[PDB]
Amino acid sequence: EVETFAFQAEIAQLMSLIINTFYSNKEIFLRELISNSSDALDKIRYESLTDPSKLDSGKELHINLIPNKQDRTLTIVDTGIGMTKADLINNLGTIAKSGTKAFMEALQAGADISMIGQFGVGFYSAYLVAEKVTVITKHNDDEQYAWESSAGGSFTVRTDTGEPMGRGTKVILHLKEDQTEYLEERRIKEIVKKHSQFIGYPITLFVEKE
Ligand SMILES: Cc1ccc(S(=O)(=O)c2cc(C)nc(N)n2)cc1
Repeated sequence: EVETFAFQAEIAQLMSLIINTFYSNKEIFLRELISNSSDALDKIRYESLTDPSKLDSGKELHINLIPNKQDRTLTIVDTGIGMTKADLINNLGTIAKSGTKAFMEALQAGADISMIGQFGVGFYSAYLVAEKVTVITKHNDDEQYAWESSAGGSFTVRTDTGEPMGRGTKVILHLKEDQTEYLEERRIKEIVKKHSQFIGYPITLFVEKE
């Protein structure tokens, strides 16, 4: 039961720019995803103040970074608010439209790709290092879904029958062949310390079994 959707033309152009532009400072993708995780965790924490049952799906508010050399994936997991099917398919891409236009304008005026987060479209920076991105998400008001895209103007959404998450979002980065440094413990620690040292949630960098 896999549905295929076209990105809005502005998002497809943003993704092509990220993939095509020569830009060496790719490490910023991690700061952007951790920032998105922190925002989602802030959202559930805020909502839980007026409705404590919103934490019945899990009280722990944290971020896990999980590298896997065998699958060549780097996963960023949070126990934030999560996304409904409507968030995944339409609402978040609608918001992203204006941010995309402002960003592309800022770039033509002298800005650089690392400033993507100032335009609210930081998730797409995942395409600096990933040939494919899989997003597993679970919001309190909906079922678990798997979103996926290798760019090229489309994405898919399916209900996810994999390991249940409770609540939150898991961004799985299927890394490009030449971007395996992002699976290295020393490299991830360096990036987190440089760009994400003040995030208000524990960040656990998992290590590899082999
Ligand atoms: C496919 C997709 C849509 C939106 C996002 S996001 O950056 O807006 C976001 C939203 C939430 C609730 N959590 C996280 N981590 N990230 C990420 C990936």
